[PDB]
Amino acid sequence: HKAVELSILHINDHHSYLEPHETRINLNGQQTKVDIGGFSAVNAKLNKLRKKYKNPLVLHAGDAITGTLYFTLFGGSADAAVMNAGNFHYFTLGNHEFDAGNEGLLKLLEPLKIPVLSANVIPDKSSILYNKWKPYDIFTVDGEKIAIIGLDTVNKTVNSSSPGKDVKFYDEIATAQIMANALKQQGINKIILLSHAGSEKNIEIAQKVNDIDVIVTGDSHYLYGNDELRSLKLPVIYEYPLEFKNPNGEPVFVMEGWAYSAVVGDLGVKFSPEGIASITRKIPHVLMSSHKLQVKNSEGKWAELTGDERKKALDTLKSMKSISLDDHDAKTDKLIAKYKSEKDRLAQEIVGVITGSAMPGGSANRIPNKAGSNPEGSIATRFIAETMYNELKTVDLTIQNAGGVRADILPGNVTFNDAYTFLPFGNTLYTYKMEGSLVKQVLEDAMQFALVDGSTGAFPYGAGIRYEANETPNAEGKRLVSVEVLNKTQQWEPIDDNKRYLVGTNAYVAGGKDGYKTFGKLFNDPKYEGVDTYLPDAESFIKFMKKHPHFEAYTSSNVKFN
Amino acid sequence: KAVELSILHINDHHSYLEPHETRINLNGQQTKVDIGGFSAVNAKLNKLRKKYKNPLVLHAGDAITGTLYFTLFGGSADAAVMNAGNFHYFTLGNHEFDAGNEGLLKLLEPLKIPVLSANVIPDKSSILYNKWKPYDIFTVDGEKIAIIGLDTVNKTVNSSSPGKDVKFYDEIATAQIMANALKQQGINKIILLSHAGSEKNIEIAQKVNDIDVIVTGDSHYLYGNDELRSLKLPVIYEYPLEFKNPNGEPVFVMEGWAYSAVVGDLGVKFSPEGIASITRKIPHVLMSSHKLQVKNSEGKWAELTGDERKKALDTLKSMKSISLDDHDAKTDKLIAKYKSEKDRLAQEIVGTRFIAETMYNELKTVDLTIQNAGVTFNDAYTFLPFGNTLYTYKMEGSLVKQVLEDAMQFALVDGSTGAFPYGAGIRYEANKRLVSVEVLNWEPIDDNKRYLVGTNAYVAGGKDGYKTFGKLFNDPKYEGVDTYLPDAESFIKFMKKHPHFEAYT
Ligand SMILES: Nc1ncnc2c1ncn2[C@@H]1O[C@H](COP(=O)(O)CP(=O)(O)O)[C@@H](O)[C@H]1O
Ligand SMILES: Nc1ncnc2c1ncn2[C@@H]1O[C@H](COP(=O)(O)CP(=O)(O)O)[C@@H](O)[C@H]1O
Ligand SMILES: [Zn+2]
Ligand SMILES: [Zn+2]
Ligand SMILES: [Zn+2]
Ligand SMILES: [Zn+2]
Repeated sequence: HKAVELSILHINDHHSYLEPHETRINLNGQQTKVDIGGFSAVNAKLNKLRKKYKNPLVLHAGDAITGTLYFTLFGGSADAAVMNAGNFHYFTLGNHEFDAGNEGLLKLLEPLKIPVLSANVIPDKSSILYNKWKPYDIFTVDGEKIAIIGLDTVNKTVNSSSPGKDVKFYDEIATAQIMANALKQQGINKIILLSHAGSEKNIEIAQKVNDIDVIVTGDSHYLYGNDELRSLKLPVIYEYPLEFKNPNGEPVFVMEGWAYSAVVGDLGVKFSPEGIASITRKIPHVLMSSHKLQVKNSEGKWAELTGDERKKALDTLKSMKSISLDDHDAKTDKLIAKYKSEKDRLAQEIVGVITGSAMPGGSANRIPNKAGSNPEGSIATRFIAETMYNELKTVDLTIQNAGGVRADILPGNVTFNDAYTFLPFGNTLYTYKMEGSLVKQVLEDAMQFALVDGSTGAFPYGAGIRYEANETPNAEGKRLVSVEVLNKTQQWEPIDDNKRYLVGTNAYVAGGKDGYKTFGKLFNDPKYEGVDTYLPDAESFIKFMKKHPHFEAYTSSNVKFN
Repeated sequence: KAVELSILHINDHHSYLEPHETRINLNGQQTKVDIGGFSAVNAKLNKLRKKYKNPLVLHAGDAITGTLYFTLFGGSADAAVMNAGNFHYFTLGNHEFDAGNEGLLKLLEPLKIPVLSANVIPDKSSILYNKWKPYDIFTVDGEKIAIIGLDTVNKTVNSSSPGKDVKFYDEIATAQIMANALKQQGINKIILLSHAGSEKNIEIAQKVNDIDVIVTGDSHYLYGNDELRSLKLPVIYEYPLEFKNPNGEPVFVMEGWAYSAVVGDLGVKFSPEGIASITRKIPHVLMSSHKLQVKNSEGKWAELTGDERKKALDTLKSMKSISLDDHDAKTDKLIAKYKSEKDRLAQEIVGTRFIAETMYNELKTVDLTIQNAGVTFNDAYTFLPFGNTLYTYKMEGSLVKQVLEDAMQFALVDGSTGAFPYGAGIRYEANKRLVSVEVLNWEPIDDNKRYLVGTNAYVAGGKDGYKTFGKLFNDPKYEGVDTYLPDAESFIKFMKKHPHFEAYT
């Protein structure tokens, strides 16, 4: 065994953020709007750093895809192209990789030339994903063997993404230890884990599992930082590398690179002959533009700095080692110019007009009456539900999960791109015939998942149904105070547990995802006459808008949540 | 390349160096015969491996605990006879930990057989560190073949004594992850040597891919055939079982009974693509030709004579799955040495409610034990002639009272007074005959609380009128398990831990 030094460069969770995005910092004492990220800055910085450092190891810790129109419109081909241009050594699968099913994942993997690793996600032989990735790789540096293992988060993928049933998932901690243990007898004492299990689970692995030296993290989107970054009031969660001792007393380093192509992590690691890691360099590079520097003027208006105030702002950023200004890569610039111009072209198309008041939607408004939300919660989800109700003509009632609607819906023109921003998942519409008591329970299941067990995106809003609920469950464990269904006489009347209703919803929750346990029990059980309408979600919405000139926005969500 | 493998395996010999007696149905008559013993095991292994191409010789775990050969030699006798058999691989079972990490080391030090276990992983500062590997790879006619070791988890952690510095991982997850990782080393032929038990190994076969053969230990099941069924041996399954994994590939699962009684013998052909097919399947029951006892008309077990004996032997000699009078010189010599040593020091000094206390003393986890009415090492075996093992159920206090009611009923009304129950960690008065029942943490019993209850294997079955046990038996909700801890050893431990022990009043 010999000692070796590695230069780890990594990103994670870029989520199809190919362009820079806006963030706020505290610079020279003032809240300042700047632009950060974009894949051009990422590839440029990776290219420069890798050429400067010995033994570069370039990693992407997962969730390359989903989150912007660059995914929705181009099905992952845009992301594959920019990642190829980055010449990453390895990519691990995240949870959102499965958001569009095995088919969706395949469309990313076909054009991707980066080796893919995932040890706890294993496709059956009949899967279209069979032989598309390996559990680990071994590469050699200066004579010595180093192993790298891939790992994915399980529950969030299985419960809230859409992996095919022919893809099997295994416990994160056990997989990490079994993999690492097996690698030892191949003469290996230097082991990297490229893990989308999230910071919480990766920290648990560092504390409970032996033989793993560095855990490059994805899924939690945490900025790991330093005093420089803290001085700018960036959202620093942890120091960049956390250092733990495993049960054998060996150091384990854990780190993430924020998200949305904002950061390139830069960790220089020295391994002793016996495989004990130590840190030689540690820099989270925040990728920032120098072009946007806006501060509120004396009137309260965001205005670009000018004159010497601007010079001072720029000069301060230049003085920081963890800030990287105006990186850009020509090859990546061209790729992004191509897709961006096609995206802009598509947005030229107006599909309709909404009048009136803005309809709150997106993450912050998923649950009514919470901090960050508003008293009605996701009116935009109620609106989408009304849209499904109308185009499913014969239905008594529709339910849509708040996570299925990705933004506020504002008055004015609605573009083709807006439709695919609100509804990016490509679900078809689905219907069941089910009794009133079952409708009540599916609402309970969804709220339990949204409020306790899983994702806020589960929170349910409906059309032709309205309800009141409390955060705090009561005696018999229930949250529902009352539910009413619209008599299609046009009068609202209490739901009765024993009548059979035709219920419309999207195919995602229809399969039991997002904790819609009842729906999942009904699925593939003739007794409930489930039917895939094959009507695509966004296409159906565009049709709705074309058939409803000047649609008046809703001002309530059909949910009263205490 | 296609290759042919000849698997030869035993499991759960549990320190049975000597043959032991069993009862078979031979020519229509209940016949006592001697089976097993490690001389016969090694002899049959030596002969078979000489005969077959590409032999792989395997021990599926629980080498130790069960007889005085363990109590007195602490595993060195076992290592010696195993070394003499030249096994290719040994996997750890649950009883390997019955005397803690230090006790396992007494087995592992003299043992020369490579040890495998993928889901039992010691920390660096464990005295067990680097004493075994998770897997091995061997070459046959150019092809790589992998073998993975595996142990049962909950049973070992809960009922044995692995050190806190030994970490256990899920059986199914470990099997899939190990097999998945081996694929990219160019391996499509994988053997799983697993003490996870037939039930778990059968679940693995149907839920895990890339594993072709699962050589089993822990359940002590006889896998046999029609020959063996005609002898009324306790054949649970056909040798071997065959399943399809999720990829549709064949998986073969087999066990070799227990207590050195059987050498399993499976010829397996692997296609170039690593798909297994069976070319030979024979569970060899190791039997003596010397003991053939049948009850005479006066009710006494007596050796067969004349033509009756000749026909009994002719039937046995005609069975492919019966192997008569195998014995190996090297192993004989070793067993002779240990046996005279054993007879000598089984005379040395070690230290119904009382027997109940020995059982309670065995497992730290039991809340109470019950035992029906019916110092030196020999002083323990003399006392306890039925050869019961400790059996446990997880059951409601109300069911505990009912078994007590059942037991007394049967002793008081249905005649058999051997049924009258006494216990440790529980006490009662009975004038429902039960007036009060108490359990120690002495509190009144709680009908709603679930107690881990231990008893002898006989009564656990539903006998002596223990109806409630009978209904819990093999009824999966009550977590019934035969621990395979002998009643005689329980007594002996009771005297050891209480070397100087003042007597109950
Ligand atoms: N096919 C689909 N249809 C509807 N909603 C979906 C969906 N796939 C994922 N989601 C929603 O997306 C949520 C998960 O992502 P979150 O939006 O909470 C995290 P992130 O996308 O902002 O990184 C799920 O709980 C679910 O509500
Ligand atoms: N394997 C076993 N374990 C515990 N007790 C057993 C047993 N086999 C038989 N017995 C006990 O022996 C009783 C019957 O034996 P006998 O009654 O002929 C002798 P005894 O009771 O007069 O001494 C049974 O009812 C039962 O209590
Ligand atoms: Zn993410
Ligand atoms: Zn993620
Ligand atoms: Zn056993
Ligand atoms: Zn066992």
